Amino acid sequence: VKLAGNSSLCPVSGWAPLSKDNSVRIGSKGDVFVIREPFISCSPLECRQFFLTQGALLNDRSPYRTLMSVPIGSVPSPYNARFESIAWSASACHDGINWLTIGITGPDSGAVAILKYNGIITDTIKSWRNNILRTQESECACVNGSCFTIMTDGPSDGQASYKIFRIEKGKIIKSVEMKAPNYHYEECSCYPDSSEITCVCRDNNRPWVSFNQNLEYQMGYICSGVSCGPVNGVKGFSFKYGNGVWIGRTKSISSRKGFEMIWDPNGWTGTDNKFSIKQDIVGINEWSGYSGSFVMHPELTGLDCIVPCFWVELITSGSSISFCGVNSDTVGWS
Amino acid sequence: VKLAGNSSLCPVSGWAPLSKDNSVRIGSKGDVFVIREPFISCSPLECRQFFLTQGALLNDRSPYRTLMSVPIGSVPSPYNARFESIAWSASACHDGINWLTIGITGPDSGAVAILKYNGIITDTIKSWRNNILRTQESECACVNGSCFTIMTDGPSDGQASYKIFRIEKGKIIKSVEMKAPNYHYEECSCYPDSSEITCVCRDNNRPWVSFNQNLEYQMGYICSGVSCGPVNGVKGFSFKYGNGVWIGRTKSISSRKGFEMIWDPNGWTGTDNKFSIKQDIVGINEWSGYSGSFVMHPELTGLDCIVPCFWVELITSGSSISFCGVNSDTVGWS
Amino acid sequence: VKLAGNSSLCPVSGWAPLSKDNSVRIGSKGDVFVIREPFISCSPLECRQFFLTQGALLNDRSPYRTLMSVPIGSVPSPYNARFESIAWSASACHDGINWLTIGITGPDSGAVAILKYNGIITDTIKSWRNNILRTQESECACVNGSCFTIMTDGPSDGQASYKIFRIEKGKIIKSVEMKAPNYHYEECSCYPDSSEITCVCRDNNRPWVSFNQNLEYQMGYICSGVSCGPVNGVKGFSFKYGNGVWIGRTKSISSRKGFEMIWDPNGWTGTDNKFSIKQDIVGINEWSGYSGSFVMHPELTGLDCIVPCFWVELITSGSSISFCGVNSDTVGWS
Amino acid sequence: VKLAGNSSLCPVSGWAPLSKDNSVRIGSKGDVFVIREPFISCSPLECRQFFLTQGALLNDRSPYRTLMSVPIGSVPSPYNARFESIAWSASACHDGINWLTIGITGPDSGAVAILKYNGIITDTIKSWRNNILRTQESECACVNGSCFTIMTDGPSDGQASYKIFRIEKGKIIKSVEMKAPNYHYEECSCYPDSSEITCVCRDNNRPWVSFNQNLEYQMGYICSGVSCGPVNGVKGFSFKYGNGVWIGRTKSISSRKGFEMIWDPNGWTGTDNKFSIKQDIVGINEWSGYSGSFVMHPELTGLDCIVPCFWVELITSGSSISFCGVNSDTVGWS
Ligand SMILES: *[C@@H]1O[C@H](CO)[C@@H](O)[C@H](O)[C@H]1NC(C)=O
Ligand SMILES: *[C@@H]1O[C@H](CO)[C@@H](O)[C@H](O)[C@H]1NC(C)=O
Ligand SMILES: *[C@@H]1O[C@H](CO)[C@@H](O)[C@H](O)[C@H]1NC(C)=O
Ligand SMILES: *[C@@H]1O[C@H](CO)[C@@H](O)[C@H](O)[C@H]1NC(C)=O
Ligand SMILES: *[C@@H]1O[C@H](CO)[C@@H](O)[C@H](O)[C@H]1NC(C)=O
Ligand SMILES: *[C@@H]1O[C@H](CO)[C@@H](O)[C@H](O)[C@H]1NC(C)=O
Ligand SMILES: *[C@@H]1O[C@H](CO)[C@@H](O)[C@H](O)[C@H]1NC(C)=O
Ligand SMILES: *[C@@H]1O[C@H](CO)[C@@H](O)[C@H](O)[C@H]1NC(C)=O
Repeated sequence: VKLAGNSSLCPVSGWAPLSKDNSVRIGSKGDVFVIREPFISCSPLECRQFFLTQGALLNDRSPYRTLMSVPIGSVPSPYNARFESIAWSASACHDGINWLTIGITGPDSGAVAILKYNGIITDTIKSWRNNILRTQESECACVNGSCFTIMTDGPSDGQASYKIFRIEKGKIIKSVEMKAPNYHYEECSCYPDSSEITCVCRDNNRPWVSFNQNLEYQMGYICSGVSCGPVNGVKGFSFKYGNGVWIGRTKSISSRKGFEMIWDPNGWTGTDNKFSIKQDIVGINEWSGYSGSFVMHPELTGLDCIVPCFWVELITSGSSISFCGVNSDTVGWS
Repeated sequence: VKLAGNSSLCPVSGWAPLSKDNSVRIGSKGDVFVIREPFISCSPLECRQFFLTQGALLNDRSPYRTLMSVPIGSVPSPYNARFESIAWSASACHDGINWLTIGITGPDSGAVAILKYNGIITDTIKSWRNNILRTQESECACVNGSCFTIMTDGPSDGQASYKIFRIEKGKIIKSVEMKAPNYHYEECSCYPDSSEITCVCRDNNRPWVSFNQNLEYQMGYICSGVSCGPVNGVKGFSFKYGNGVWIGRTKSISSRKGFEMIWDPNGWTGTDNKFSIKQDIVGINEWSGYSGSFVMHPELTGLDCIVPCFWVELITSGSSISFCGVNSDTVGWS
Repeated sequence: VKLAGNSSLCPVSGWAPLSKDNSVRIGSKGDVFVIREPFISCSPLECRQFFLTQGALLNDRSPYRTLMSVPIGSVPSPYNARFESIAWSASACHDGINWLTIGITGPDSGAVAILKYNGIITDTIKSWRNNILRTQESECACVNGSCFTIMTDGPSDGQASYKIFRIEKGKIIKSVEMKAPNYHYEECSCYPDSSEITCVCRDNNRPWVSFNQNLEYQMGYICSGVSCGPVNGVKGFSFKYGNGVWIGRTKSISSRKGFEMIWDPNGWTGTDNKFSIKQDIVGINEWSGYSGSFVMHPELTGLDCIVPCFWVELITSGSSISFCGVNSDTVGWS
Repeated sequence: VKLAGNSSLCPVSGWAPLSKDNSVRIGSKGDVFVIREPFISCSPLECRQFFLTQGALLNDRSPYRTLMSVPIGSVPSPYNARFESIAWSASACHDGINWLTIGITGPDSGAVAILKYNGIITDTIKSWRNNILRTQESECACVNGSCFTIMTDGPSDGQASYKIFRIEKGKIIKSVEMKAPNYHYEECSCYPDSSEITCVCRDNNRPWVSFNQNLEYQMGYICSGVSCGPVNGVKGFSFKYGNGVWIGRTKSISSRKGFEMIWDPNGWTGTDNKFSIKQDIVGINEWSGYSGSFVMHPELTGLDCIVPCFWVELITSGSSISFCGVNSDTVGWS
């Protein structure tokens, strides 16, 4: 059954915990992979943790980096992981029928993204600008059988070319080049919402792009003080609810420490720095890191809306915690 | 197919052995988890052993405690366990369609129980009295699609608030607060019987509560000398057969050593100390520990009644043995 | 689909190799169980190797001995084995619907055989003569939904009571006590043949018993010089083809070394020591050990007859090799 | 659903990467098999890596060599491998219903190939010339329910007898002896193409044989300078596209180093040394080794043609990389 993704995003009052690997304690004696850049994606039946490896075990870009996956919450061991693809940069999602994965491998000056569908190579995209072809490093968004992704090529400290793609069963059917001067969109975190795709990216405040299934797009910055224009970096995410926005961020402004969720009822379009709700995901005394979003579709949840969820990488990579939104009572987590 | 649980409990003449992990011998060289608070629950297809971990392996409350599970009798290893939830206290059962799990995580003065259904967060209950929100640590009882649980909040040496809940597909639909002065109901072991729920709890003799699907309840103590009112502690269980009762207990009165089953034909309502049958589960020369009950429904057994079963934790935790009732000839086990 | 077992046994011209574990080399570094008394049994879908353990790993009667199993040819490791039952003596077979297992546990002077069906305890048999209740240590034979087994109780150096049982879905429905003075039937290896059960046992030459589904029985010795009456020991097997017999045996008469199959066209009823075909399974320079038979039913093979197969334990236990009959060209194995 | 294999071979413009085990880094600490002679074959649902073992783990002809398999890309560990057969030489393929495997075991002067179908022994072929019976060491080709293989018996430095077989459900139904003086066909790599079988073998330039389903055959050498007659060795492969040929080879002429694919539009029938496309699979500074082909049928890919793929063994054996053809843009791999 093909995923629809016509349903609006579910409203939430707070976030509750979903999963925690506990890999570092297990790998001190047992056999556990040293993982990097993990992300979570969900199918109609199960949620899984995808990660890039180097082939190294704990307590032991390159041609040897591969993409592997395990059931959410399981230890990423050589005896439980399922191979997906070869890549030093990768993304993945499910279209309701099978897994779609995208993996970039090859030369820095000639990288090729190999598109696989259900384990079979179906298509490839070659580096247009010949400068580190790279992708989302997160879940790709599927609406109506077709999946969408954002890919970049060029410099991480200047202006590089961006393209938005529409993929059907592993094939690229429609692509556009964005006209977005002075914008920087790396490591985009995307989710479906009422048949549209909304993405919040890393400006190396947060830029966003949104688009329809014909790849028509609009852009700007999240206006919230937590300018509607631009004001290094870390991957992150934000959810749009009308004019309100949920912004995930660290607690430190000089280091990647702590993590909190802030609800700003007018932050999408307003520039004020007022907010109503602040919940705590990670204490300021603990290291956090990169974060991103993923969703649980109605086909999986049994609900009439799309449930937003997110993950935080606790820094290679040591652990990956994740949370999902609820409309019931939840407390701050240290 | 939704579990019914209208069928009376099966009569038994004695108990026969079902399972034994043998984890300590295997973990001296291999990779085995250090487990705590195990319990057994059964679905229509399989029985599984649930346990709480700390993430530590053998021969190597907290934010890192998780609930995991393995097929009954298997070694609880990092390579075979299936993640369930995050909790320092937890319970679980199957409604005939999917798994329902309840897991309490967060602050001692602000704990939240996260209710999951088929891996998806569906609801949450927040600490009403702000004092160590805690649950059954056993199998929850499902009658007619809906599952029942007993949860407490307050002091373990005084009077705390109790609530009885009815959960449908992960949602709390009906709850009541018990009016039970001078009663103490911790770590309740519950089973379905003829559409009713019967629970025998820890008074820190044995108190019990029983209730219908509208959460109307009655209570008292097991009268058996093995008072109908009250006379520290350990989790345990007891089965009701009209006025007769099967009581599980240790052999020592000063220590948790040995284990025996005693059948008292008039013990539910009578105060005499006479019994007819005594079987031996654990020798007095061996350590025993916490115990509890679980059931095997007709949908699993092919029978016209519910088969009672129980487990004993052999003390963190080293091993978990279990037995089921039979009406055939069985001998004493040392 | 219930197994029929009406089909005669398949004729063979020689034996070809099926499986070999190679566990000793793998367990010198990895995690492998120390196994004892293995045997092979087949379901309509797969063949599996059953074994008894002590819970010990390599290169590290009792209450701790359990029955476990792995897919045929796989290493018997703690991470791949599936629990079956608790026993210091056990047998198993498949009825076409589920697994039936029989496991004897408890006191030497009060042993109970616990009958399980599809993981559920269904019945028990208690020691009639109170002397080491013990079973076949092989595959049990299923004809027409019902499975048959032979169990003994008493001395291994004198006369003990034997019983033949018919089990349906885990329940004992029909049993008989054999009147067999001066016969000794331990560790019987049984197979179905044209709706009848034929068993060749250990006399501690080879005695046999055969019976129908109403448990009517006949007995005698295999007459072959390789007397029709009696002439310590080892478990073994033999196949009946009219008046001809295939006898498995070691090559040494003073030690358990070597293994060969001998085809004697008139050996079932004749006392001569002439044979036509001798194939070699194990060289005389190698240790062999206990052996037994199992079968592959039409529901598994797609054939119109029952294919005979056998296994040899290479001596606790180090390795288990197995072979199946063919009508094509096969050579001697050293 | 029986595989058809009537569809022509898919045209390609270049090769993209599919899989890479990364076993050497994982086995330095964990439990990984020392593998030899790997090959890849695909079923309608999944692709798998088959290999021969000795039973030895990393960092620890014979009667102990077995054939085992794991999902493509997974580490070949004792805890994930699935047993197939006993052999010091073997081949395998899928007919659309089940797995067909062929395994040669026994004496150098009396070897027998045991044919298994779905785990059951169905037939055997005995050494006609009594000189190291040996097979393809690759995927066997299935067209229309029936599978084809090429087997040899005799000297590796002179003239030996060859036979072509047609196998249906594990049975040999049709075989022919080739009349091919001065030809040498060892370790043949075969693929289906438009209902015909085409094989390119090792001459210890490349000889080929092709045949129909009635086992009528034609032969010659690949004419390309990269003579139509003959001009030690290594296993390899080549794909035929009309008069054009894709030839895989190493970069060194004195050692097994590097790997490249060359497209010669007239190389099947022409003797010129001109080519149009050269892609790089392995750098000349890296060791390569044996290579071979396998295919992905329409039943697996969803396409209207057969997709060619190949593997390279990186030298016992350390790693196995594989690639599939695409018609999209792909770059050279170092
Ligand atoms: C969304 O799609 C489903 C499936 O086609 C349809 O039943 C439903 O009416 C649509 N509308 C929404 C937003 O639920
Ligand atoms: C969804 O896909 C179907 C099948 O291609 C198409 O007919 C339908 O119009 C699509 N809907 C949208 C929103 O594009
Ligand atoms: C119990 O429920 C089943 C299923 O609805 C029904 O067939 C049966 O009559 C009921 N009564 C009992 C106690 O068996
Ligand atoms: C069982 O559930 C069904 C469906 O909700 C309901 O109609 C029925 O009355 C329930 N029976 C009981 C015992 O509540
Ligand atoms: C055996 O049983 C099968 C299934 O009932 C039947 O079709 C067949 O005729 C019987 N006879 C034999 C010996 O094949
Ligand atoms: C086989 O079992 C069926 C069902 O019980 C019975 O009707 C039939 O007569 C049995 N046949 C034999 C050989 O007993
Ligand atoms: C190949 O076989 C399929 C299945 O029988 C058939 O539909 C098709 O027309 C045939 N022709 C080709 C070459 O596609
Ligand atoms: C394919 O097999 C079927 C069934 O045996 C047969 O009828 C058909 O003629 C075969 N086709 C070819 C190409 O041999």
